[PDB]
Amino acid sequence: KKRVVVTGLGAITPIGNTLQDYWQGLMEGRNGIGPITRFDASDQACRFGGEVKDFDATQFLDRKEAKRMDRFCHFAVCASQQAINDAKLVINELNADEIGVLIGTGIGGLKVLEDQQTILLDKGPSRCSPFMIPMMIANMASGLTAINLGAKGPNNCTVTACAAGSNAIGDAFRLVQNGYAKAMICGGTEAAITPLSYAGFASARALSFRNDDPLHASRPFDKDRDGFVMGEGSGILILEELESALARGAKIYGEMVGYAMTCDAYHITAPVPDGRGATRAIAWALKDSGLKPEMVSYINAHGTSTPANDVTETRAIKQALGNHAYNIAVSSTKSMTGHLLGGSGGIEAVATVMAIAEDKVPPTINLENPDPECDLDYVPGQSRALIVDVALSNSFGFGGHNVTLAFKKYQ
Amino acid sequence: KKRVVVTGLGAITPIGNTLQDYWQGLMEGRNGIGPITRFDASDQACRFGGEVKDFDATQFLDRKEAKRMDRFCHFAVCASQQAINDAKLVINELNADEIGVLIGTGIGGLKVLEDQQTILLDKGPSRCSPFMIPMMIANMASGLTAINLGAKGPNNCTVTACAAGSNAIGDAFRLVQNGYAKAMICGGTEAAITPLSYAGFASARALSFRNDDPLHASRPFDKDRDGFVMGEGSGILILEELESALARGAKIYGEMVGYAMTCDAYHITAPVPDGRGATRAIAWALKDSGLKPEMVSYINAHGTSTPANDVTETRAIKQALGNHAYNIAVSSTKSMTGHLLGGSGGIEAVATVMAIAEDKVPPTINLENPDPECDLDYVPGQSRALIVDVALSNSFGFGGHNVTLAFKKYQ
Repeated sequence: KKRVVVTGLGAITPIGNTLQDYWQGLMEGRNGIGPITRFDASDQACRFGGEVKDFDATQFLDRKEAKRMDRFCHFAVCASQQAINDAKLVINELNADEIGVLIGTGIGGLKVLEDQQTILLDKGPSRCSPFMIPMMIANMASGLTAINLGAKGPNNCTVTACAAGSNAIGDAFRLVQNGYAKAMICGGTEAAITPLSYAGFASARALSFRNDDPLHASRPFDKDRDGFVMGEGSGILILEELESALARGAKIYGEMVGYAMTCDAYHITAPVPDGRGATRAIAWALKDSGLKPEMVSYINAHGTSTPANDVTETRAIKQALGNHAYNIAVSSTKSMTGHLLGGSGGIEAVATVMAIAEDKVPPTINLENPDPECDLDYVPGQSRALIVDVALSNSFGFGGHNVTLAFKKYQ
Repeated sequence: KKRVVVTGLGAITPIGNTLQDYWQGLMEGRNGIGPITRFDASDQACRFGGEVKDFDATQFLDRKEAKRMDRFCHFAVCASQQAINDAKLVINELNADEIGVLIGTGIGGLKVLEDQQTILLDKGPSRCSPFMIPMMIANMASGLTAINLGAKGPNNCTVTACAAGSNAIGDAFRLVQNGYAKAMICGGTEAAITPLSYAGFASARALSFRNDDPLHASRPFDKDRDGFVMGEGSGILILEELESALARGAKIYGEMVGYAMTCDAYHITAPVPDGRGATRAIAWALKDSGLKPEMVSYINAHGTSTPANDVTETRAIKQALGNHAYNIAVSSTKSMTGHLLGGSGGIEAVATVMAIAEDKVPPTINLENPDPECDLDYVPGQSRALIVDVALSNSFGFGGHNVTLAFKKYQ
């Protein structure tokens, strides 16, 4: 198996529109949650979320191209450009065939779907946009990114809800490990802060309804948590075969070493009580990496701030790491960014890789009183200096997908 | 690398609701195209398609469960049950963790999206169904199938438009090859015959507009083709590690041996003129299989019946196989079933595997006068007896995804 290193990172999030701003935000416990402005949410059960602010796609994309793509693609393409520039990776006719793209999303172009359905009902099917399909479908993020960057290698798209970005990075990792690509632009993206998305997640009673105090709604592991807080954005990584990376003197953040996927085959949205699947995902990600649980330094938890997830995940971490679970640092950055759904795995992988390189872990803000069963060190309040030798990123998404990614310092 | 054999097949299509009926239909050149009945298409530019007929999900699924899932999931779960029964694969607590699910789709639960958006606009967001999200998202096919069958292994979902089902099978193939699963229930599904889907594809001028003669609208490689004809359904394969399959005396249709993915990085919906990406996908699928082009016996073409695809694909086959391209059989089963989008790769993989085991290839019906550039043997009119030692299945989907799967007789 080829070794795979992370050579570039890009991010557009509710707390920063660049890698630097995003990381600084995480280090300062920046809060990206606030009242919804992208649409009139006055008639919604949840009226706040984590929106990307001060972002203009036309600053980075050709005007006509930007006009012909949805926001979820704006994020993916722009975050990918960031990653490529960060990596200083030059893509030309000579290496284009060995560089692919794998960007996942959970819902894709919902905005287009809503706008077009509204048109269909009001003006008739003949008035619908001829660009509806190529702007709406989930794989457009990967497709448009490849066209923008000139990547002609494997181009795929994983749609596994909250785990979309993690599965994308994991699958890209395999492509490089198995020699099907020398480099992969991968991660996740989501721009689902829309009336229908909010209506659906609110109806399912999945979203926090703390409209009176949006700044403290997202509180992973806290006893008073009442649902996740949606966010939007994209996180992208450049995974590269070690020899190729070294040959060009690539910047190296760390090495990706493990990936595991399991399924509870229990319930479509509710996690299994004993957290068996999540436990196995963590245990197998470690086995895939040839690492013992005691080697883990930090875990960027899924920690969505829902009653069921946070305690089940804590149980899984404790079952997978044993007593060592109490000797590591765990934190949910969703406390600051909100749950980016398909994009969560992307920006969280970015945060995890940065932690490995910076020896600093982001906090779980808003955590005041954790449930008795959420008794680990969740790095509450402020970021903390810590030697991060091995770090995991968890994604336990709706649909029953349990995914864990493992990274470690490059040596 | 572990060897992977196909031990089970399932299919729900416009020409048959079971593996047996689907194959018999293909062998008889059965036409599954007709006027739309699932909705009033009187105001649509295209008013026909390939619908699944006489299918009642409640005949195979628990009533409450069936009610809580969209048609694209009905197809996936039921076709998967078919495949498992065909394979005689018993899934229990002892092997559940080594059996996963990977079912792709191109659009997922569009029907739910349309019904709910209509409700939102007419009654307000508070009236939207609490089950909107878990019935609409693409990964629900894989998730619900895992729950129904008890599969606790890797559960993923590839959404790459026309290539969704092929990428799903290809990715599942890698999981078994690399030891991450002993068996995988994989394929594709689609149930996008809806007002909005038709409005979008018609607006893009992608669909055939031969409303006066629907039975002969889908005519791959024919000089008078004018767009694809949408179909719905699902095709599922059971991929299994060879030793495990032999140990239980599994039925073996053939061996999966190759998978390749490339990207034109050219246009989001239009194929590159020289068909370079498609050529490389075919060439690399063969290299992945350790097979020379001269070994190919049959190719189940993507052949969507669009002006651009059919000629570009023919060019790609000729560029990849050389003179041998004129000595093989090529056929597009979409001529009979229509283009199932995300489900196309699934039912076409089913047809390809059956061809290997039956030594018979399905025809490209409706083909009367092929363009001068579409000069291969497309098995027009009727099925034909032919020794099928090696067979490929092509999927060149919107988004720039070029995928080729390779199968061969098990020896």
